[PDB]
Amino acid sequence: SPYGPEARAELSSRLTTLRNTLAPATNDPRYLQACGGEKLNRFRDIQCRRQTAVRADLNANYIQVGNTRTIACQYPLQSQLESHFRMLAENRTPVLAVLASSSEIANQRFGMPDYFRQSGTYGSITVESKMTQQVGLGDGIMADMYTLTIREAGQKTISVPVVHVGNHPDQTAVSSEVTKALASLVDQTAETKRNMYESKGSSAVADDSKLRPVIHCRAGVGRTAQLIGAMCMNDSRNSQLSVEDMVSQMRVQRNGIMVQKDEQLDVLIKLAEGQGRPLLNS
Ligand code: VO4
Repeated sequence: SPYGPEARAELSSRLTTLRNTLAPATNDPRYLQACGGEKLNRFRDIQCRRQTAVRADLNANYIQVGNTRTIACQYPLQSQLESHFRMLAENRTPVLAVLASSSEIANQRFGMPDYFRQSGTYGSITVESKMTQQVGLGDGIMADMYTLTIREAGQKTISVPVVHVGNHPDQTAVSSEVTKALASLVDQTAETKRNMYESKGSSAVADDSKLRPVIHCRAGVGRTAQLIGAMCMNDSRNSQLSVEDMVSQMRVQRNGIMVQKDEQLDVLIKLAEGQGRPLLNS
């Protein structure tokens, strides 16, 4: 019963209502608006909740799902790279997980700069990329890892671990098993880096807005939300958090498209069922 078609239909019904309620109006006070004529939103109808926005010129949100704290964002536009790097550095980012594939990044029509696999200078910020490990996730899917060193006069230099799912499929979802492996890798990578900051006495450890994993695909609502949901199920502090709760939390804190596709919700439901976690709130 709890994972049957009726329960699943009720879950989808609740979530569809929420998506509709959260749809952005023109100049919606709930959503971040572009300053002037520079593009803010990569996709016109995928907007950034104002109250949880990380920076005034990025489409990026703080999200807390149960006890699990992250940042979800869109793939930065070329014009946003300096601001995006400053976000990454100021956050003392313990892991950046990029779920857009190499093939997507190479597709010039998508306007996704290869900002983490190449070195470059963006305004005042210079960035160096180095390749590190490669970790298989299952089904031939590979996580390629990097360290991104971000340098800027007047700022402390920050190095950010990157997990890039370079061969993420482009028109289907990855399985629950691959998602679980990816969530574990991302969480573990973050824990190692967070620990380094704690050992050094960084003030960021005490700041709820910092030390957050940063996750994006192209829009930051599909693959990204599937991963964030899996991460929250990987956190033993989140007992009794339902699938309804987690998807509602993501939507209210970013936008109504979080968990964009039914295929992605299917994975979250399967992960929840494996844990005996509820789908719905009573
Ligand atoms: O500027 V710190 O995040 O090393 O206290």
